[PDB]
Amino acid sequence: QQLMMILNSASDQPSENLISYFNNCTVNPKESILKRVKDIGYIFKEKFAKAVGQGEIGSQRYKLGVRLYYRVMESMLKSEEERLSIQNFSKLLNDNIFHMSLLACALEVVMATYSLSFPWILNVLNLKAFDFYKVIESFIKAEGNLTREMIKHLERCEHRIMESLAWLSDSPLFDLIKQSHTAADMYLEPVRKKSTSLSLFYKKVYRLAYLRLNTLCERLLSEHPELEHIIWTLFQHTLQNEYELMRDRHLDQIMMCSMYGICKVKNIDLKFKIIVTAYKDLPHAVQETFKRVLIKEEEYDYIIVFYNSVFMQRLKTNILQYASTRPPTLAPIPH
Repeated sequence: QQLMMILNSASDQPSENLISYFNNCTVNPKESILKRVKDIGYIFKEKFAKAVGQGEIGSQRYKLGVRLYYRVMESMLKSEEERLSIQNFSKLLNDNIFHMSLLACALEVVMATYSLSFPWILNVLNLKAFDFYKVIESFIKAEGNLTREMIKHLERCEHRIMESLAWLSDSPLFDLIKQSHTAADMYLEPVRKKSTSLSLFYKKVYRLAYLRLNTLCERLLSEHPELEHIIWTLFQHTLQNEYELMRDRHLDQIMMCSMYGICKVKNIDLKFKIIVTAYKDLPHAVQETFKRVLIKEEEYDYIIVFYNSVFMQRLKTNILQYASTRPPTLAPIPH
Protein backbone atom coordinates (compact mmCIF):
# COMPACT_ATOMS: atom_id res chain seq x y z
CA GLN A 1 0.00 0.00 0.00
CA GLN A 2 2.99 2.38 0.45
CA LEU A 3 3.45 2.63 -3.35
CA MET A 4 -0.26 2.81 -4.18
CA MET A 5 -0.39 5.92 -1.99
CA ILE A 6 2.06 8.01 -4.06
CA LEU A 7 0.39 6.72 -7.23
CA ASN A 8 -3.03 7.81 -5.86
CA SER A 9 -1.65 11.23 -4.77
CA ALA A 10 0.62 11.76 -7.81
CA SER A 11 0.07 13.55 -11.12
CA ASP A 12 -1.42 12.21 -14.35
CA GLN A 13 1.29 13.83 -16.49
CA PRO A 14 5.10 13.51 -16.82
CA SER A 15 7.11 15.40 -14.19
CA GLU A 16 9.34 18.43 -14.80
CA ASN A 17 12.52 16.43 -14.18
CA LEU A 18 11.27 13.84 -16.67
CA ILE A 19 10.50 16.66 -19.11
CA SER A 20 14.19 17.60 -18.91
CA TYR A 21 15.15 14.15 -20.26
CA PHE A 22 12.69 14.78 -23.08
CA ASN A 23 14.35 18.17 -23.68
CA ASN A 24 17.85 16.67 -23.74
CA CYS A 25 16.91 14.43 -26.71
CA THR A 26 18.07 14.77 -30.31
CA VAL A 27 14.64 13.68 -31.46
CA ASN A 28 12.22 14.79 -28.79
CA PRO A 29 9.94 11.97 -27.60
CA LYS A 30 7.45 14.11 -25.62
CA GLU A 31 4.69 13.93 -28.19
CA SER A 32 5.30 10.33 -29.27
CA ILE A 33 5.18 9.06 -25.69
CA LEU A 34 1.96 10.80 -24.58
CA LYS A 35 -0.01 10.08 -27.73
CA ARG A 36 1.17 6.49 -27.28
CA VAL A 37 -0.34 6.52 -23.78
CA LYS A 38 -3.56 8.16 -24.95
CA ASP A 39 -4.08 5.71 -27.81
CA ILE A 40 -3.38 2.71 -25.59
CA GLY A 41 -5.82 3.73 -22.88
CA TYR A 42 -8.54 2.97 -25.41
CA ILE A 43 -7.54 -0.62 -26.23
CA PHE A 44 -7.07 -1.24 -22.49
CA LYS A 45 -10.44 0.12 -21.29
CA GLU A 46 -12.37 -1.67 -24.06
CA LYS A 47 -10.64 -5.05 -23.57
CA PHE A 48 -10.88 -4.55 -19.79
CA ALA A 49 -14.65 -4.19 -19.61
CA LYS A 50 -15.13 -7.01 -22.16
CA ALA A 51 -13.62 -9.27 -19.44
CA VAL A 52 -15.28 -8.28 -16.16
CA GLY A 53 -18.57 -7.13 -17.71
CA GLN A 54 -20.38 -3.79 -17.69
CA GLY A 55 -21.31 -1.36 -14.90
CA GLU A 56 -15.59 1.23 -16.35
CA ILE A 57 -13.31 0.59 -13.39
CA GLY A 58 -10.58 0.09 -16.02
CA SER A 59 -10.04 3.81 -16.58
CA GLN A 60 -8.93 4.15 -12.94
CA ARG A 61 -6.81 0.99 -13.24
CA TYR A 62 -5.14 2.37 -16.38
CA LYS A 63 -4.49 5.83 -14.93
CA LEU A 64 -2.52 4.38 -12.03
CA GLY A 65 -0.48 2.22 -14.45
CA VAL A 66 0.26 5.39 -16.39
CA ARG A 67 1.42 7.15 -13.22
CA LEU A 68 3.66 4.25 -12.18
CA TYR A 69 4.98 4.07 -15.74
CA TYR A 70 5.97 7.75 -15.85
CA ARG A 71 7.54 7.39 -12.43
CA VAL A 72 9.47 4.22 -13.22
CA MET A 73 10.61 5.66 -16.54
CA GLU A 74 12.04 8.74 -14.80
CA SER A 75 13.88 6.49 -12.33
CA MET A 76 15.15 4.28 -15.17
CA LEU A 77 16.33 7.21 -17.33
CA LYS A 78 18.33 8.67 -14.41
CA SER A 79 20.79 5.78 -14.47
CA GLU A 80 20.60 5.27 -18.25
CA GLU A 81 21.70 8.91 -18.61
CA GLU A 82 25.24 7.88 -17.65
CA ARG A 83 25.23 4.57 -19.48
CA LEU A 84 23.89 5.54 -22.90
CA SER A 85 25.21 7.82 -25.56
CA ILE A 86 23.25 10.91 -26.58
CA GLN A 87 22.07 8.88 -29.59
CA ASN A 88 21.24 5.66 -27.70
CA PHE A 89 19.39 7.78 -25.10
CA SER A 90 17.18 9.17 -27.91
CA LYS A 91 16.87 5.88 -29.79
CA LEU A 92 15.49 4.41 -26.52
CA LEU A 93 12.93 7.09 -25.59
CA ASN A 94 11.62 6.77 -29.14
CA ASP A 95 11.55 2.97 -29.17
CA ASN A 96 7.97 1.70 -29.08
CA ILE A 97 8.55 -1.84 -27.83
CA PHE A 98 10.52 -0.57 -24.86
CA HIS A 99 7.63 1.74 -24.00
CA MET A 100 4.86 -0.79 -24.52
CA SER A 101 6.77 -3.22 -22.33
CA LEU A 102 7.36 -0.65 -19.59
CA LEU A 103 3.73 0.46 -19.57
CA ALA A 104 2.59 -3.17 -19.65
CA CYS A 105 4.71 -3.81 -16.56
CA ALA A 106 3.19 -0.83 -14.76
CA LEU A 107 -0.28 -2.02 -15.71
CA GLU A 108 0.34 -5.58 -14.56
CA VAL A 109 1.63 -4.40 -11.16
CA VAL A 110 -1.67 -2.63 -10.51
CA MET A 111 -3.90 -5.38 -11.97
CA ALA A 112 -2.22 -7.99 -9.79
CA THR A 113 -2.27 -5.71 -6.75
CA TYR A 114 -6.08 -5.49 -7.30
CA SER A 115 -6.76 -9.24 -7.50
CA LEU A 116 -7.61 -11.77 -15.87
CA SER A 117 -4.16 -12.38 -14.52
CA PHE A 118 -0.93 -12.33 -16.49
CA PRO A 119 -0.47 -13.11 -19.32
CA TRP A 120 -3.66 -11.12 -19.97
CA ILE A 121 -1.93 -7.74 -20.29
CA LEU A 122 0.42 -9.03 -23.02
CA ASN A 123 -2.36 -10.19 -25.37
CA VAL A 124 -4.34 -7.05 -24.54
CA LEU A 125 -1.47 -4.95 -25.93
CA ASN A 126 -0.26 -7.59 -28.40
CA LEU A 127 3.16 -7.80 -26.73
CA LYS A 128 5.42 -10.80 -27.24
CA ALA A 129 6.37 -12.51 -23.98
CA PHE A 130 10.07 -12.39 -24.92
CA ASP A 131 9.99 -8.59 -25.39
CA PHE A 132 8.19 -7.97 -22.08
CA TYR A 133 10.77 -10.15 -20.26
CA LYS A 134 13.52 -7.72 -21.15
CA VAL A 135 12.11 -5.00 -18.91
CA ILE A 136 11.26 -6.83 -15.70
CA GLU A 137 14.50 -6.92 -13.71
CA SER A 138 15.30 -3.30 -14.46
CA PHE A 139 11.68 -2.42 -13.67
CA ILE A 140 12.02 -3.93 -10.20
CA LYS A 141 15.41 -2.28 -9.75
CA ALA A 142 13.89 1.09 -10.71
CA GLU A 143 10.86 0.92 -8.29
CA GLY A 144 12.18 0.95 -4.72
CA ASN A 145 8.67 0.72 -3.23
CA LEU A 146 7.59 -2.60 -4.65
CA THR A 147 6.19 -4.85 -2.00
CA ARG A 148 7.89 -8.18 -1.30
CA GLU A 149 4.73 -9.68 -2.76
CA MET A 150 4.77 -7.42 -5.82
CA ILE A 151 8.42 -8.23 -6.57
CA LYS A 152 7.56 -11.87 -6.06
CA HIS A 153 4.63 -11.67 -8.49
CA LEU A 154 6.78 -10.05 -11.21
CA GLU A 155 9.56 -12.62 -10.75
CA ARG A 156 6.84 -15.26 -11.27
CA CYS A 157 5.79 -13.51 -14.50
CA GLU A 158 9.44 -13.59 -15.61
CA HIS A 159 9.63 -17.32 -14.78
CA ARG A 160 6.44 -18.26 -16.63
CA ILE A 161 7.90 -16.57 -19.75
CA MET A 162 11.16 -18.50 -19.43
CA GLU A 163 9.36 -21.82 -18.90
CA SER A 164 6.79 -21.65 -21.67
CA LEU A 165 5.59 -18.36 -23.14
CA ALA A 166 8.77 -17.20 -24.91
CA TRP A 167 8.79 -20.67 -26.49
CA LEU A 168 5.37 -20.25 -28.07
CA SER A 169 5.39 -20.42 -31.85
CA ASP A 170 5.97 -16.88 -33.25
CA SER A 171 8.19 -15.94 -30.29
CA PRO A 172 11.08 -13.75 -31.58
CA LEU A 173 13.22 -16.04 -29.41
CA PHE A 174 13.42 -18.58 -32.26
CA ASP A 175 14.45 -15.88 -34.71
CA LEU A 176 17.34 -15.19 -32.33
CA ILE A 177 18.37 -18.83 -31.92
CA LYS A 178 18.38 -19.24 -35.71
CA GLN A 179 20.42 -16.05 -36.24
CA SER A 180 23.18 -17.51 -34.04
CA HIS A 181 22.55 -6.29 -19.46
CA THR A 182 19.72 -3.78 -18.75
CA ALA A 183 16.30 -3.32 -20.35
CA ALA A 184 17.61 -0.39 -22.35
CA ASP A 185 20.59 -2.41 -23.61
CA MET A 186 18.20 -5.23 -24.63
CA TYR A 187 15.68 -2.99 -26.44
CA LEU A 188 18.48 -1.09 -28.20
CA GLU A 189 19.70 -4.29 -29.81
CA PRO A 190 19.15 -3.86 -33.58
CA VAL A 191 16.77 -6.21 -35.32
CA ARG A 192 19.56 -7.72 -37.44
CA LYS A 193 27.06 -9.09 -33.21
CA LYS A 194 26.31 -11.45 -30.30
CA SER A 195 22.87 -10.70 -28.80
CA THR A 196 22.72 -9.74 -25.13
CA SER A 197 18.99 -10.58 -24.94
CA LEU A 198 19.41 -14.26 -25.84
CA SER A 199 22.52 -14.73 -23.71
CA LEU A 200 21.03 -13.34 -20.47
CA PHE A 201 17.78 -15.18 -21.15
CA TYR A 202 19.65 -18.46 -21.48
CA LYS A 203 21.94 -17.79 -18.49
CA LYS A 204 18.74 -17.36 -16.45
CA VAL A 205 16.92 -20.31 -18.03
CA TYR A 206 19.78 -22.62 -17.14
CA ARG A 207 19.91 -21.35 -13.54
CA LEU A 208 16.13 -21.80 -13.16
CA ALA A 209 15.80 -25.22 -14.80
CA TYR A 210 18.72 -26.53 -12.72
CA LEU A 211 17.25 -25.28 -9.42
CA ARG A 212 14.13 -27.31 -10.32
CA LEU A 213 16.01 -30.49 -11.20
CA ASN A 214 18.20 -30.29 -8.07
CA THR A 215 15.17 -30.31 -5.76
CA LEU A 216 13.66 -33.14 -7.84
CA CYS A 217 16.84 -35.26 -7.76
CA GLU A 218 17.60 -34.94 -4.03
CA ARG A 219 14.23 -36.42 -3.08
CA LEU A 220 14.10 -39.14 -5.73
CA LEU A 221 17.81 -39.91 -6.38
CA SER A 222 19.42 -40.07 -2.96
CA GLU A 223 20.47 -43.56 -4.17
CA HIS A 224 22.10 -42.06 -7.31
CA PRO A 225 23.49 -38.68 -6.18
CA GLU A 226 25.96 -38.99 -9.07
CA LEU A 227 23.10 -39.24 -11.59
CA GLU A 228 21.93 -35.65 -10.96
CA HIS A 229 24.93 -34.17 -12.80
CA ILE A 230 24.62 -36.69 -15.67
CA ILE A 231 20.94 -35.74 -16.14
CA TRP A 232 21.68 -31.98 -16.39
CA THR A 233 23.95 -32.47 -19.39
CA LEU A 234 21.19 -34.20 -21.34
CA PHE A 235 18.88 -31.40 -20.21
CA GLN A 236 21.38 -28.69 -21.17
CA HIS A 237 22.47 -30.32 -24.47
CA THR A 238 18.71 -30.65 -25.22
CA LEU A 239 17.96 -26.97 -24.62
CA GLN A 240 21.01 -25.78 -26.53
CA ASN A 241 20.90 -27.92 -29.69
CA GLU A 242 17.43 -29.50 -29.80
CA TYR A 243 15.58 -26.30 -28.87
CA GLU A 244 12.73 -27.12 -31.23
CA LEU A 245 11.44 -29.58 -28.62
CA MET A 246 10.28 -26.62 -26.45
CA ARG A 247 8.15 -25.07 -29.19
CA ASP A 248 4.72 -24.73 -27.52
CA ARG A 249 5.90 -26.80 -24.51
CA HIS A 250 7.12 -26.38 -20.92
CA LEU A 251 10.63 -26.44 -19.49
CA ASP A 252 9.48 -28.86 -16.80
CA GLN A 253 8.38 -31.44 -19.39
CA ILE A 254 11.87 -31.68 -20.88
CA MET A 255 13.27 -31.91 -17.32
CA MET A 256 11.10 -34.84 -16.28
CA CYS A 257 11.73 -36.75 -19.50
CA SER A 258 15.48 -36.39 -18.99
CA MET A 259 15.66 -37.65 -15.40
CA TYR A 260 13.46 -40.65 -16.34
CA GLY A 261 15.53 -41.14 -19.49
CA ILE A 262 18.96 -41.37 -17.86
CA CYS A 263 17.68 -43.77 -15.17
CA LYS A 264 16.40 -45.99 -18.00
CA VAL A 265 19.80 -46.06 -19.76
CA LYS A 266 21.53 -46.62 -16.39
CA ASN A 267 19.24 -49.63 -15.64
CA ILE A 268 17.86 -47.73 -12.63
CA ASP A 269 14.12 -48.52 -12.58
CA LEU A 270 12.02 -45.50 -11.55
CA LYS A 271 8.67 -45.19 -13.35
CA PHE A 272 7.13 -41.94 -14.57
CA LYS A 273 4.36 -41.92 -11.97
CA ILE A 274 6.84 -41.78 -9.06
CA ILE A 275 8.35 -38.54 -10.47
CA VAL A 276 5.17 -36.90 -11.87
CA THR A 277 3.98 -37.47 -8.29
CA ALA A 278 7.09 -35.77 -6.87
CA TYR A 279 6.78 -32.94 -9.43
CA LYS A 280 3.35 -31.83 -8.19
CA ASP A 281 4.83 -30.77 -4.83
CA LEU A 282 6.81 -27.95 -6.52
CA PRO A 283 5.37 -24.54 -5.65
CA HIS A 284 3.39 -23.61 -8.77
CA ALA A 285 3.33 -27.00 -10.45
CA VAL A 286 0.11 -27.75 -12.33
CA GLN A 287 -0.96 -31.21 -13.42
CA GLU A 288 -1.73 -30.38 -17.08
CA THR A 289 1.96 -29.66 -17.81
CA PHE A 290 2.43 -33.45 -17.46
CA LYS A 291 -1.19 -34.54 -18.11
CA ARG A 292 -1.42 -33.02 -21.61
CA VAL A 293 1.68 -32.39 -23.75
CA LEU A 294 2.13 -32.25 -27.53
CA ILE A 295 2.65 -35.48 -29.50
CA LYS A 296 1.62 -34.46 -33.04
CA GLU A 297 0.58 -31.10 -34.50
CA GLU A 298 -2.63 -29.86 -32.79
CA GLU A 299 -2.68 -33.04 -30.65
CA TYR A 300 -2.55 -33.41 -26.85
CA ASP A 301 -1.72 -36.52 -24.81
CA TYR A 302 -0.18 -37.87 -21.58
CA ILE A 303 3.50 -37.23 -20.81
CA ILE A 304 4.83 -40.77 -21.32
CA VAL A 305 3.55 -40.50 -24.89
CA PHE A 306 5.82 -37.48 -25.41
CA TYR A 307 8.78 -39.38 -23.97
CA ASN A 308 8.25 -42.41 -26.19
CA SER A 309 7.07 -40.70 -29.40
CA VAL A 310 8.82 -37.28 -29.49
CA PHE A 311 11.77 -37.15 -27.09
CA MET A 312 13.56 -40.32 -28.21
CA GLN A 313 12.84 -39.97 -31.94
CA ARG A 314 15.14 -36.91 -32.01
CA LEU A 315 17.51 -37.82 -29.17
CA LYS A 316 17.80 -41.64 -29.18
CA THR A 317 21.15 -41.24 -30.95
CA ASN A 318 22.47 -38.88 -28.23
CA ILE A 319 21.18 -40.76 -25.17
CA LEU A 320 22.77 -44.17 -25.72
CA GLN A 321 26.12 -42.36 -25.61
CA TYR A 322 25.45 -41.91 -21.87
CA ALA A 323 26.09 -45.63 -21.24
CA SER A 324 28.83 -46.46 -23.81
CA THR A 325 32.59 -46.69 -23.23
CA ARG A 326 32.52 -43.03 -24.43
CA PRO A 327 29.87 -41.09 -22.45
CA PRO A 328 29.43 -37.37 -23.24
CA THR A 329 31.16 -34.92 -20.90
CA LEU A 330 29.19 -33.21 -18.15
CA ALA A 331 27.84 -29.61 -18.42
CA PRO A 332 28.94 -26.69 -16.19
CA ILE A 333 26.62 -26.00 -13.25
CA PRO A 334 24.95 -22.60 -13.77
CA HIS A 335 26.28 -20.14 -11.19
